[PDB]
Amino acid sequence: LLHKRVVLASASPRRQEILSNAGLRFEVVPSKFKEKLDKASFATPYGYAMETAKQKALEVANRLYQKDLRAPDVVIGADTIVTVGGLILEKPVDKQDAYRMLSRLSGREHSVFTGVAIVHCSSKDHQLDTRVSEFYEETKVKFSELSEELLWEYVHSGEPMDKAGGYGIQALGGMLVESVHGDFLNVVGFPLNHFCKQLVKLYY
Amino acid sequence: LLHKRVVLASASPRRQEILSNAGLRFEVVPSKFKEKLDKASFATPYGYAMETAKQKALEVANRLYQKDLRAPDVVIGADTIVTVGGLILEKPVDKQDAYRMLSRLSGREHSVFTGVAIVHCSSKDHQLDTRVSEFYEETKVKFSELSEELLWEYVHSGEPMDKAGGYGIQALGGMLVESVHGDFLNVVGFPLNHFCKQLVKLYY
Ligand SMILES: [Cl-]
Ligand SMILES: [Cl-]
Ligand SMILES: [Cl-]
Ligand SMILES: [Cl-]
Ligand SMILES: [Cl-]
Repeated sequence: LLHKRVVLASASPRRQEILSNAGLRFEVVPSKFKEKLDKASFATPYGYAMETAKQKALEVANRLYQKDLRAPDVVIGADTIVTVGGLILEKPVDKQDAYRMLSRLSGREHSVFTGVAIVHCSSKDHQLDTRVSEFYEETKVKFSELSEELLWEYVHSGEPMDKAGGYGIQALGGMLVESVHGDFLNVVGFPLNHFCKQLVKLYY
Repeated sequence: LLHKRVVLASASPRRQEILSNAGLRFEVVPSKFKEKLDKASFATPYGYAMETAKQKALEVANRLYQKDLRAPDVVIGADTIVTVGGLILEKPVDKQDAYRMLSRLSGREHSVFTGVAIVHCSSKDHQLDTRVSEFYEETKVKFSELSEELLWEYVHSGEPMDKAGGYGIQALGGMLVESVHGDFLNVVGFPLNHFCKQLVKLYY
């Protein structure tokens, strides 16, 4: 990825921060794909997460090529979801979502999945040809038992709004999260170590 | 505890980061009790950390009291230690020492213990009277097998010098930490979740 044009198809600042801290230089182009994929159409939660990441990266890759006839070398897509009791939780639409989300997560152990799509692009015969490599990472997170008072003070904090499941593991969410089991950067929004292992296999 | 005077008996920036982000208003008064306790005098590594956290907070309490003869209401002390194969790792003494702790932790799993002492004070009868609550938190951490040029470049960073085991969690772009099993903020240096639950048992 040394001399290649890397595009990250997500406006999530925590994702950019993770990849910026790792040394990766990239362009930020948020995707216009809106995640209305039928969740019931997938066998596993991480299947829905990986396919969503694929579609977000492909929409960005095609929009860019259609705009100025240049194929970006790599487009990276990602989608972070939360599963508790088999149900899929994404980012809240408001607070009545965020509160009921944290209401469901209170006192249980849930799974965080991030599906990642690495899209290699090239242009051939006036068409954008794409090679997609998908992977996911799972991290188990355990919430403490949360009173409806602290549930509400955290709902209100503005924190839950653009986080999967309506919470983070830094800042105010540390009063909610009791333990983390697995890759913690996966919970923030990006599985960095798995992402690195996927690069060396795609090249060596 | 919403109208009291709170003091953090530690100079670690991450420790004040975690509690400031939680909404706690407090003063930072570094303790001048040095972590010189006899390890062989304890049965467990967490007993050592808790007592070390205890004396460090008790030193600040006495120092604040002898200066003003009015007690700070609550003094918080903490001591983070790392154990790998039974050996206790604390803050390193120079760059080659931190280099050594990283290469022993490289590629394998270790334990992170943070003992915390909450010292309730009162100065009503013209004397410092204390009542201390001790607890600890354990998190298992696994490191990647990272290259050596990278570990010494992390050592010449100055980053390992103020941290137990010679590492922060953002070490090497977030690539050093492979996985986490237990409280996440415990690895950063303060078990915030356990700390808030310890406050509710002290008051209600
Ligand atoms: Cl499903
Ligand atoms: Cl896991
Ligand atoms: Cl709690
Ligand atoms: Cl002991
Ligand atoms: Cl011991």
